[PDB]
Amino acid sequence: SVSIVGIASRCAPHKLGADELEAIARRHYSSTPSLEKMLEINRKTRIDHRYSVFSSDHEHWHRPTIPSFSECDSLFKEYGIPLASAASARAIQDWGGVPDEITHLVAVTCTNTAHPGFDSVLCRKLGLKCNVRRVLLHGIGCGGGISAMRVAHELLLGSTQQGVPARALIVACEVPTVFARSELDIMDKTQDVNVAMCLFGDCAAALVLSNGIGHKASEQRPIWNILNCEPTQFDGTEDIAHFNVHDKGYHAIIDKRIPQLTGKCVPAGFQSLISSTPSLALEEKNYVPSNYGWAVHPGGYAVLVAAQDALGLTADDLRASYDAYRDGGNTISTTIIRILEKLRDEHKHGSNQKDKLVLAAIGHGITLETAILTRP
Amino acid sequence: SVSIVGIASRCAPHKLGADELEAIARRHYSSTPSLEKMLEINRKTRIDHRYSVFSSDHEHWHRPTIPSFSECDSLFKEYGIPLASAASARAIQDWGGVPDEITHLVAVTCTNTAHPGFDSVLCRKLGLKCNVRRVLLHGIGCGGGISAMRVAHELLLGSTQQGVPARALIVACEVPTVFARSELDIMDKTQDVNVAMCLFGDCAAALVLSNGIGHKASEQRPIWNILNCEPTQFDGTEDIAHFNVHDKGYHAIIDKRIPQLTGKCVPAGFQSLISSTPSLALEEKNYVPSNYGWAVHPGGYAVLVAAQDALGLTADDLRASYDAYRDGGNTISTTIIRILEKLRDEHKHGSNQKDKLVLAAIGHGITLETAILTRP
Ligand SMILES: CC(C)(COP(=O)(O)OP(=O)(O)OC[C@H]1O[C@@H](n2cnc3c(N)ncnc32)[C@H](O)[C@@H]1OP(=O)(O)O)[C@@H](O)C(=O)NCCC(=O)NCCS
Ligand SMILES: CC(C)(COP(=O)(O)OP(=O)(O)OC[C@H]1O[C@@H](n2cnc3c(N)ncnc32)[C@H](O)[C@@H]1OP(=O)(O)O)[C@@H](O)C(=O)NCCC(=O)NCCS
Repeated sequence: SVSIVGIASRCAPHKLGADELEAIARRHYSSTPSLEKMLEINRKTRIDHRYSVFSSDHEHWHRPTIPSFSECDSLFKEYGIPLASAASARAIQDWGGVPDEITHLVAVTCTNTAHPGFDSVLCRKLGLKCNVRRVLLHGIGCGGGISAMRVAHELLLGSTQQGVPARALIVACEVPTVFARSELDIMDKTQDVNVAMCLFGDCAAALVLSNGIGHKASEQRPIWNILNCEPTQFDGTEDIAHFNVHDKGYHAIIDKRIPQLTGKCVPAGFQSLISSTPSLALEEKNYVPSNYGWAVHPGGYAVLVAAQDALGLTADDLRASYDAYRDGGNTISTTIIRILEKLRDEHKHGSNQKDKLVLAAIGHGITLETAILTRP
Repeated sequence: SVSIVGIASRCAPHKLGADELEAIARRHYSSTPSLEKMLEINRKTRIDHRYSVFSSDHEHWHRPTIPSFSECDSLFKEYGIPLASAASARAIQDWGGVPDEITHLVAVTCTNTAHPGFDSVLCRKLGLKCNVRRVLLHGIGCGGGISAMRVAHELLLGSTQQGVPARALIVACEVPTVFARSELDIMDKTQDVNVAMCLFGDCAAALVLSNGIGHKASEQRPIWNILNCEPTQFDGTEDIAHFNVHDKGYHAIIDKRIPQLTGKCVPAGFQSLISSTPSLALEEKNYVPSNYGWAVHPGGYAVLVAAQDALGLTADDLRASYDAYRDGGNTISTTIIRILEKLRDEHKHGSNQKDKLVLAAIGHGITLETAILTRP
């Protein structure tokens, strides 16, 4: 089996509560209908705390000009990469192995574009071996954590086929608040309310996966085994979510139809996942969502609610997903790892969890990424 | 074994010769020393033909303003994606299988950033199945073709581990001429000569790979088997090559030290590759470059020469690499596939080639990507 053997996450350090966002908005823009509507919505997201790499007194929030794309890149390098290094180091510490033994690095972000990519820098910071096998995923957004898991899972199975040890570091790093000034400016000029301003926060998170070959005493035993992962792209959904490039960074388009789409896509993806899993596809009970633990990427509050109802679950089933959302908001590709961390921590402290766990996240496409994890 | 079973490429249709580039440059810029130096270098690259998606009368070459990043994205969608669709379709045609049986898609570009990424569009254009397993690689540049091969190779071994059929479509798509207007403008303003203006052309290319499981009569037999792929990142080389984001796209920095670095990195990477290949690592003869066929990404004319001399090879050994460079220039992640295509075509027409073939490409990092292919 391929197993998860290390987990860690690191939210940015500075709170970006509703009062903080309002202060930023009103500092730079006079009252307009879109500004007032955004601020009203901002207080109703049911997010208690979001985090930014930028403190309230940082020039990012006070400067009169919108950051150039080059500045946005430099800010990601300055603030995002250290967050990623820390999360990665901590996941390697959780694993217990040595950086030298990492054979694969699978990285993901949708808040930076660079050549070389941030994964290259991370190899140096962490002291990974010169022949570590890197993949930097692009284009997927909120689907990215599970996507990285899917990719790493199969790469590790490939090493199992060769009979050699493999250990993958998965690293997700997102600094969406870098683009907050640009988004505010676009909202003011167009008067199109952009709820991205209300939902997103900064975070990095990491996993270590193992193919179980060449296990050493220093290594943590499997936390979960990864049984199967399956993506689905849905026709007729292209316009639903976009993160489009422009002169001052990326601009988010978040269609109001996402929660309703979620309610239809998630159960369809679940059925498809189970159907594609030979060890489970034949028994009828395996097609009942309540027979599994669940972790759902919280694209927004209404996304959790839509998934919850459509799958026949309770809010308590998704407690860890609501908790992650409430304390950190939507941190894009990192959120699913934050939720896994919460679930792991609860189990350590005595919680009763089911033996199978389903991960699900809606990403650009529209794509649904899923995975099934099992208790060892 | 994992095998290559389909190959195709498609350069853009419009020639961008020395006269054409000079016409474009002088149309928008009065003479300066850096302009004259660039144009002088341009006629010495030993590239006979480069191609652009933009014809001589296209507004891209006549507009008085520099394209915004949003326009650059739209242009890639308008011109790049069709190029990728055509190359992909042709590779699938070469393979002979059904688009529905493609299990994995591994895509790469360094001339577009989008959410969803261009791979998502390609799935729809080609009619790939809803659960096709996509990866869009980022951050690697000229290393990208071999990088995609490395990733696809391991993913397919992962399916072999599971005992199921796997067929990967690899697609590389590069439209660097989209950024030519921005690059010209930066060169005028800074007076920093940018040889990127002289080297790069537009192209898409594709491979189909198979893990050999569930082989159908309709499918082409292995062209090459992929034995092993090995990347190396070299410390102390970070600033040697960068493709950095800014308001109007990406800007290339091409250090004069690249050919010198190539001459050191390639033999080192070759030795590492063989050392890491169990079926070859023991015999002394296997560490001699002349005992293999070679395909080297032509970063520029001087890069080919540096690799040739350092490996003890002749220009004739690298004939297909020089040929690809001469007719198409540096097409970034697609060039290595163009060379494989040339080598396939020559062999089909009766040429004598060696049993083993090494692919090598210098990419951002600085990274060297390598692969060893064998005749079935
Ligand atoms: C934003 C959100 C937290 C608001 O929660 P709520 O107040 O319970 O939701 P409501 O249905 O009451 O919406 C309240 C207001 O928000 C607006 N709103 C909701 N989603 C919106 C979107 N995507 N864009 C613009 N406005 C939106 C509604 O139009 C409504 O405006 P009104 O008061 O003028 O009628 C909730 O709608 C949500 O979680 N949406 C999903 C966000 C999403 O798609 N996330 C994925 C990002 S990739
Ligand atoms: C550009 C190139 C084709 C020129 O070929 P050449 O004329 O045989 O090479 P030379 O050494 O005679 O160089 C001629 C001029 O080009 C200039 N030049 C070469 N490489 C350069 C670079 N990367 N940046 C700026 N100028 C460069 C030299 O300084 C020299 O200028 P000078 O005539 O004022 O002295 C060749 O240098 C080359 O292939 N370089 C490598 C390109 C590269 O790094 N590719 C990777 C892109 S990722």
